[PDB]
Amino acid sequence: PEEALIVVDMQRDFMPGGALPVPEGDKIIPKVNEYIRKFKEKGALIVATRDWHPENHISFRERGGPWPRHCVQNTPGAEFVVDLPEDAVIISKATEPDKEAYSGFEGTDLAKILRGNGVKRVYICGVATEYCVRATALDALKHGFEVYLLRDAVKGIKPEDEERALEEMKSRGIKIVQF
Repeated sequence: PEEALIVVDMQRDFMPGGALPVPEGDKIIPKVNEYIRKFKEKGALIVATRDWHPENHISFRERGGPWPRHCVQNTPGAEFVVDLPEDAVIISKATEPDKEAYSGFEGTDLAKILRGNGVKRVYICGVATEYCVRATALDALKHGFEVYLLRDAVKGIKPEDEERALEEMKSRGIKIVQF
């Protein structure tokens, strides 16, 4: 199809009550699900990215990284918290012990899959705005996709960082919309 929805890291550990929670991250889940449903009705490709970490990943504290253990392979924390269609494409990133990857494009087949399905425009939602959502949106832009940001279906960790990221994304070519 011509458009794709990309749902960034809507996982248990990034929601309130998780190991690396996004403040009020759960409040965007209804709208995120609503966009999925909407895009799914329009026959659009649905993509869901997930951190899929091995134990002792380089980003973890135990190897001196900034984050506590989170979103480990085959654990409750890595579970999706959104309702995805059967035909959703799942993208797992940062699966190797030393492979770092904020963007859903980093070390994945995301670009080739997108072009192989004839996608021309991508819509980004998810968490966190100033981290993986921005990185993924910026990488989508790199690869020549028309990129949109779903304003009411993204959430970040600190407002000022959030605002910063949204501004930066807009100045670079990323369209911010809602519907």
